[PDB]
Amino acid sequence: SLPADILYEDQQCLVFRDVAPQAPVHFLVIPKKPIPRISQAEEEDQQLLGHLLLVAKQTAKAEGLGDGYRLVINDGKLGAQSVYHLHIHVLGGRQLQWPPG
Amino acid sequence: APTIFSRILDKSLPADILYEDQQCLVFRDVAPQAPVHFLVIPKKPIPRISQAEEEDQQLLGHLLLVAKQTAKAEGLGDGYRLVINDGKLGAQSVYHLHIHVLGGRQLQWPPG
Ligand SMILES: Nc1ncnc2c1ncn2[C@@H]1O[C@H](CO)[C@@H](O)[C@H]1O
Ligand SMILES: [Cl-]
Repeated sequence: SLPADILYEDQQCLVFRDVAPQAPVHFLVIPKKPIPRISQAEEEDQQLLGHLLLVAKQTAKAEGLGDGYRLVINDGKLGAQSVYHLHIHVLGGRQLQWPPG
Repeated sequence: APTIFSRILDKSLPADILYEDQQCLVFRDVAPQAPVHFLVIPKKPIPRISQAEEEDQQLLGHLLLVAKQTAKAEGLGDGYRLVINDGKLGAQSVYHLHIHVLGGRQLQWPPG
């Protein structure tokens, strides 16, 4: 993993490639505020959460995902959350299946 | 009207509604992929997340907070998954923005 694997950074968030990718494009959007899980976000996080989704879709465009993609947020053990910090997964570059896990 | 979600919003198609306010509507998915499977949609007919814009920032955050609030109400304390599909490769199918909330079983990886 190299510095260029950070695709985007601002005062609110970091975007970086997943080193265990599940699709030809697979990156991760995280807040800099250490919200551990989406179930523990609060009303004060409204604007931040909206920003994370906008950054996810902006980065998807930058990564050439013009034919579609999937955003995923995992909560807790049943969601298969792998790190207790909020992550938005963005997957693209192949046909995504249904159900989504 | 662009999609069947327009009928859910105007109540001409009866749906199992879990939450409603002036910005969004939450209802059960009629082809559920998990023991709990519901959709959070804006009343503003944004067709796809790739077509959301900066003016939608507040709305988008609100949709996520409503998703997690409703997940709690539905008893998803041991975990759940939120999914937003964009376009054909995302398997979106209905072109009105919606967040899937799935819980009540172990979710697998990869997520499709
Ligand atoms: N009339 C409906 N009521 C609730 N969910 C629906 C309806 N039509 C489609 N969906 C769901 O919306 C998603 C996009 O097609 C799928 O999960 C699908 O089952
Ligand atoms: Cl995760």
